[PDB]
Amino acid sequence: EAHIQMKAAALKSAQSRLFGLDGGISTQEENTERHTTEDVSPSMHTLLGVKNM
Amino acid sequence: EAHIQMKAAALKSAQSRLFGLDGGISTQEENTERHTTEDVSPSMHTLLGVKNM
Repeated sequence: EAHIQMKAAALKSAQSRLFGLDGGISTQEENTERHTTEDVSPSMHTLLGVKNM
Repeated sequence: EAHIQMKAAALKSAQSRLFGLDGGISTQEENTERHTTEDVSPSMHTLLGVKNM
């Protein structure tokens, strides 16, 4: 009885977690898009439908 | 995908020309006109209707 009470008092209410933080860090997608000197910006190739006035 | 992006970036917007400068250089007409000692000038034969005063 003493050992059981000691074990119960030591363990308390310790929740058991089956997993931790996943090791897969990359949550985005690889950017396979090309970059060329013809681009108007590092994020865009052309401004196709844009109309100035 | 990597090969397609590489090809697209390398080709860019290269316009394809079906023709180059034409090899036919002579754009004028052959001068079949004669030249004679009777001519008043290398470019003219007579001054027919010219009236002096």
